[PDB]
Amino acid sequence: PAGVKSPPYIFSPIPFLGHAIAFGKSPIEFLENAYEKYGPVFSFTMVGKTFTYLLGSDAAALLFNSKNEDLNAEDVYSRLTTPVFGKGVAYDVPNPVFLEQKKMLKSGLNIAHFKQHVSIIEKETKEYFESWGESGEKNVFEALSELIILTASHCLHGKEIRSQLNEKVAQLYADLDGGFSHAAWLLPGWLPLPSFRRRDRAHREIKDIFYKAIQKRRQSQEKIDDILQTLLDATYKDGRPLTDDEVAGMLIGLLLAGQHTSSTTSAWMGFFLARDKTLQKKCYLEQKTVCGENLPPLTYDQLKDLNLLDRCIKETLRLRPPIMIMMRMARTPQTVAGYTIPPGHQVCVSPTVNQRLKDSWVERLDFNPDRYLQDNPASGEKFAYVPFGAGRHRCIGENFAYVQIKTIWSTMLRLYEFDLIDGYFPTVNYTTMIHTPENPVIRYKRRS
Amino acid sequence: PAGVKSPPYIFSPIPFLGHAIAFGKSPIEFLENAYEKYGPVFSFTMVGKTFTYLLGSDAAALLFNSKNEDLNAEDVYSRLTTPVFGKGVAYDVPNPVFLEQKKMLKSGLNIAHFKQHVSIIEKETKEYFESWGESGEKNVFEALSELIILTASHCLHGKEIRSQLNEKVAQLYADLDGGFSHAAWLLPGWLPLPSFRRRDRAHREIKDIFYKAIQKRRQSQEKIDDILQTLLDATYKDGRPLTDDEVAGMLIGLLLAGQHTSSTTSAWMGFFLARDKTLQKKCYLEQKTVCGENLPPLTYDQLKDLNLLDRCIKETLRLRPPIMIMMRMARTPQTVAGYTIPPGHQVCVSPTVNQRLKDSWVERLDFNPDRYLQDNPASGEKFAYVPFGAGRHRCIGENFAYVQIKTIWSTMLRLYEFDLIDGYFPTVNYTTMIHTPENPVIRYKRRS
Ligand SMILES: OC[C@H]1O[C@@H]2O[C@H]3[C@H](O)[C@@H](O)[C@@H](O[C@H]4[C@H](O)[C@@H](O)[C@@H](O[C@H]5[C@H](O)[C@@H](O)[C@@H](O[C@H]6[C@H](O)[C@@H](O)[C@@H](O[C@H]7[C@H](O)[C@@H](O)[C@@H](O[C@H]8[C@H](O)[C@@H](O)[C@@H](O[C@H]1[C@H](O)[C@H]2O)O[C@@H]8CO)O[C@@H]7CO)O[C@@H]6CO)O[C@@H]5CO)O[C@@H]4CO)O[C@@H]3CO
Ligand code: HEM
Ligand code: HEM
Repeated sequence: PAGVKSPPYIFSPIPFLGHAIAFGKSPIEFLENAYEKYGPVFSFTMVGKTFTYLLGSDAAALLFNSKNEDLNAEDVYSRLTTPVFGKGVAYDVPNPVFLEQKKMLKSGLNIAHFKQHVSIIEKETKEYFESWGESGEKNVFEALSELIILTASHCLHGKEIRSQLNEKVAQLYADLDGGFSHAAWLLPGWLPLPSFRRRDRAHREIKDIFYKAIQKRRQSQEKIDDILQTLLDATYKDGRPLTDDEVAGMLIGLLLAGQHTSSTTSAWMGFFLARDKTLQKKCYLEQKTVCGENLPPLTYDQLKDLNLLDRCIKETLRLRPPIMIMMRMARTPQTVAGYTIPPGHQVCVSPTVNQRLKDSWVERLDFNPDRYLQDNPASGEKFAYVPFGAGRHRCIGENFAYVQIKTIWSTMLRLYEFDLIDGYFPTVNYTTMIHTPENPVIRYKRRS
Repeated sequence: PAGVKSPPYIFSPIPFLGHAIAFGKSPIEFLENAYEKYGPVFSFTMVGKTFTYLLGSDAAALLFNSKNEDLNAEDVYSRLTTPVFGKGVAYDVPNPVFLEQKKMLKSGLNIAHFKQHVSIIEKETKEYFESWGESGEKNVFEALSELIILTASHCLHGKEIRSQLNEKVAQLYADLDGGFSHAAWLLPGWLPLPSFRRRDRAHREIKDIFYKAIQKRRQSQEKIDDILQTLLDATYKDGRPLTDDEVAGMLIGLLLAGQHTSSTTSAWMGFFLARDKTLQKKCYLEQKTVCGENLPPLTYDQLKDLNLLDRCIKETLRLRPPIMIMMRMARTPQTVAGYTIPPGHQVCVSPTVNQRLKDSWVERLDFNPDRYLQDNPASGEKFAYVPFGAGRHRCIGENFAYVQIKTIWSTMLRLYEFDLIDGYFPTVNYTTMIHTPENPVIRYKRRS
């Protein structure tokens, strides 16, 4: 015991902003260079706050094993940066409660339901891309996100709600999250802020569609077995059932939480595959090898066996995780790689950086889905590959994501063959709140 | 292994000087406050250089056990700050050689010679203070240093040289060291500096008195057994004898090295004793108890048994060591209390601070020579009480010092009884190069 034995602090010559600019410009590069000079654990200032980063699996442990009362999640957010769910749900309530609601939702996303989803997803994907004609050059990112709002609406909300979803309602979801929770690092909690009228309005409006549908279901009670159901049935350790709000709130939250994350990932995979033409063909041939030369309507059980397409996703998520930082506020001193983190610091982990770390991953920057066949830190280490989180803090909708993407990409990979427009592989765009692919226009043509 | 894992660095708002002012104003206080905030090992800037301090016995170890090629002694000095010896001796030569010359000198300061000294010292002390009359108020510091130049000249140089020492020659010794080596911390090596004409002159002049006397001895070779002799006889692991210069150089060096150190200490003890009147009387009664009621001419063997007077010195040296910093330059990385000291840093230890450390010494700031009877860090720990240095780096003339002081103080304690002028206990004066007692005028009267 001595006093100051905290992690090395990187100084900035810019009094308040600190490193906010360098980080804002290119965070992964920033964080890598920092690792090289200061090791696995270090502090620095951005926009008045002190951040302490945990790099590599060993140190990343502290966050992944933490309890929300030592390393706090709600503390990280502003009225603006709070992830959108609803009143009385998620960040609007105490953690223990939020945890319970995630439980309820998790039990909703099960093998039973997934089986129903696969065919819905495939039908939607099939119908959507019909409008793409025989060939052309179009924005896959924009397509994929326009689609995923349909597919995920259907699977997670049920056909009553999905039927009500015209492009006027789709437009309202766009209003809902401008992606702000990804920007929490930049905007500190203390800033004065006006009401976000556009958001609060669309929420009110969308929430109202849910009331109308929670109505219809609670009346005629037939054989409908969807996520919506699971929820209505569910109750707390209370015994108390979910109010109508809670139901809509956590369902809206759920769709959003998965919306951008998925389209990012989907588009990126699309380009990786379009760049390595061999690999693309290969998991197209695996479509026949596994599913059968005639290409039947898709099933959940085939998905379990599309092992290349599975590694292509896994590998996409390694090089392009849609959630770049996981972030918690120190409320009680913590010990990591020798150091003590004083309460006050925002403790952070970067999926992107851990998954790319120069002394763990061979060929760090390479899109090689075969790497998971040899040895790798994915299995080798506890927390080197953590795109969905890890320990106590893992994404509830991990599995649905794999269902949704795999289906969509299969279906897509069937209808079309893809490649880059002029050898142009899309560059990362840090300028959107959630990192998007720069100019994601893709060339496609009918497959044979 | 990570890169930056050096001791905590204390920042200063003054670009070059850094802490030179705060330290210059009151170094012990500075260093204590630093220990409280940063622990036993910490860095800071003074006058362009980086100093790393080792506080407490555990860390102080690194310096005391070091080798001059890892932690360098010559690197610490300027042409100005170099301790004065002579050409071809001490800092003017490589360390191994200097070490050999210290050896030669150490074997000179032995039990045989000490026995001769005691009576010389006592005679000198007796003769000197005769001019003080029956009572008055006079400067003991000025007296003690005027005297010690006589006593130590006699003992260390021999009566040939001591006879030549009139106040014109005494004045030349004053010219020799203005005490500058104590200021090394303040004046860095890189400064442009003119020749120190006054010094170089007095050295030349004093050195010349030595030639005349090395002459006389090397001629008629009779029964004279003094330190001077030991030297002339001595030779290196070479077999090579000491040149005439080397002899004068190391003898001059020797006298100076002990000159100020001793008078500081003597004066301080004088005031400690003058403030605690009980204690003074007590070791005056111990003068009879041990030496005999009639008070014979003093002998070496009685000195060995004046155990209170011995602890009063020991205790004086604890609270007022004349050498405040021991200082070495890192030439190869070193490890202390977890940390790595990069080559470049001036690694430092403070006798004063170690000997006062708040969590080792009970009653830290108290003049209580009895503390060495109970438990204490003096014996308790390896390097808590290190006024003469320790490990490989210990003062060769430690013993002679105890002889000289003990004798002088005995003799003094006999002739007179002392006390403070108006309850005024002299305050430390950091403004002289070597820390002196502020306004060291003392009241004395004949003893009975
Ligand atoms: O003890 C303090 C400090 O010690 C640790 O820092 C270590 C670090 O790991 C190493 O890198 C190295 O430090 C060197 C550093 O790397 C070099 O860059 C350089 O540092 C210079 C800066 O680059 C430069 O910007 C400038 O600093 C100015 C600041 O920009 C400016 O903000 C202000 O300083 C005040 C600060 O505003 C404020 O933060 C406050 O600082 C305290 C911190 O809150 C706190 O983190 C801690 O700092 C530790 C740190 O945790 C360790 O990692 O205590 C701080 C007080 O010490 O107060 C400041 C008031 O001055 O203005 C300054 C200019 O004065 O200059 C510096 C250097 O001149 O050089 C560094 C060494 O030369 O080693 C250390 C080992 O301790
Ligand atoms: C595209 C791949 C996805 C990735 C990489 C991803 C990543 C993450 C991460 C890192 C977390 C935070 C874990 C924590 O700190 O507790 C998280 C939380 C969450 N995920 Fe995902 N996710 C993805 C898709 C989805 C999908 C499809 C859904 C919906 C079915 C979903 C629903 C949620 C919800 C409700 C949370 C909690 C939200 C919060 O606490 O703010 N995710 N996700
Ligand atoms: C009054 C009490 C004294 C104290 C507290 C004291 C303290 C010290 C210290 C701390 C050192 C440095 C040790 C090292 O780093 O190697 C030293 C060196 C030395 N001492 Fe003393 N000393 C005292 C008296 C004397 C006396 C009386 C003599 C002469 C007989 C003497 C001769 C020397 C010499 C020649 C050196 C080496 C000088 C150098 O390396 O610069 N000292 N002393």
